[PDB]
Amino acid sequence: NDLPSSFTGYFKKFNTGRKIISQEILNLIELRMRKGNIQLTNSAISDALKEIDSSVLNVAVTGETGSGKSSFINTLRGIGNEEEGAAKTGVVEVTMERHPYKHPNIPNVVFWDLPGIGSTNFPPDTYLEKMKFYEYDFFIIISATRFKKNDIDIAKAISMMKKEFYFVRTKVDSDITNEADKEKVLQDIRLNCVNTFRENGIAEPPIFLLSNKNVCHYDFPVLMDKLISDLPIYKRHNFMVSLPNITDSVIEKKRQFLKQRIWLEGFAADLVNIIPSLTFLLDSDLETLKKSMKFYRTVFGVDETSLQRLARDWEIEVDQVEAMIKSPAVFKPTDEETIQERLSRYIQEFCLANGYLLPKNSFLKEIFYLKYYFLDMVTEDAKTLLKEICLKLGR
Ligand SMILES: Nc1nc2c(ncn2[C@@H]2O[C@H](COP(=O)(O)OP(=O)(O)NP(=O)(O)O)[C@@H](O)[C@H]2O)c(=O)[nH]1
Repeated sequence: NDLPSSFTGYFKKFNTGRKIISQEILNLIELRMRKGNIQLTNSAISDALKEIDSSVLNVAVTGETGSGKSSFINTLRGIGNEEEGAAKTGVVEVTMERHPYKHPNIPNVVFWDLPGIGSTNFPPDTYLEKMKFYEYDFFIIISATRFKKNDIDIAKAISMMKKEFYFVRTKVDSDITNEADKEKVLQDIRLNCVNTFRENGIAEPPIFLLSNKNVCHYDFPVLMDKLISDLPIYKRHNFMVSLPNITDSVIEKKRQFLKQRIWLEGFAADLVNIIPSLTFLLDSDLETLKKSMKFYRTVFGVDETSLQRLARDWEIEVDQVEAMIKSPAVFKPTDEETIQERLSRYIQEFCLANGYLLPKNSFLKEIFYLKYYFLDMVTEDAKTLLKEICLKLGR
């Protein structure tokens, strides 16, 4: 009801698995706001943001040759096996070495292509030392069949390291085009695998069936969703904005994480008692806003580049695509209206639709209502295009 509750209350609308900050740290903050420690209150918030931003993710991807490591690594990086920078390493092995692949627009996220353990005379242990297992947040164990012994021995060596690991069963689509002229045809895969684990002295483990081709029609949505949950809270935000924008819910989950960061930021910069109006912009604020808009656009796959490589796929004109959404106009110069008049209208619209988000007479600075507005605009666009991207399919 008062400010301290308003601050932590904002996070109530996000279930445990989608919080960008821990409930313990949140209470420690509300606590300081109540004890009257402006030092530690702005300090706490500030460190939580620094730790959230500076988080570096390192995903190890392992498995036999042709299991699907390259395509998985590319699918998460949101790029085609052909596109520039794609992890087009079928049977590299011109070096039985570990290969790193950064995320195109979201650095801090790095996938590692690990040479199958069966391509080296290294025992389950020696292998992970050379591969530097200690450098990874989690492991993606990929298998085409129903997993081999090697896969289990790796997991065992990994769990003995307190590290996370996930069993991903790829090529399911390539196993459906052999039973058509889905149903329990999946149970099969789900069974062979479960029988392999029950064959290597381990309880039944979670398994994620999926096709790199049909990027979002199986356990893929559940996996990505699970990776985020299992990640230490502070590591969530950076890996979440990097995931592929496959479903509305994925887009939405991204907005929810980003809404939370805008909130933490607004409070860090200090609340004000003057109603937002943007009567005077300021060049430093305009530059910040321009970067925020650019970032969000990248994250939701609606930036300039992404729109270009979307027109050639529809044989339409870039400008034609841009007209389909609203995010690209915001900073598009016009003789008819100033960027100030426009931004001013944005704030007014926003606050009339959402209120000020805080108790009476307390408001975030103008720049943050704007950042929320841009966030809504950009997520809607993503859902717009994505939607149109689904009509023109192959079925
Ligand atoms: N249908 C289908 N094909 C797939 C899938 N994944 C990989 N493929 C195909 O299988 C081949 C081998 O997969 P690839 O990505 O090279 O796996 P890899 O694990 O990296 N091989 P290596 O272990 O030797 O490095 C490629 O022809 C690719 O087109 C999939 O999920 N569905």
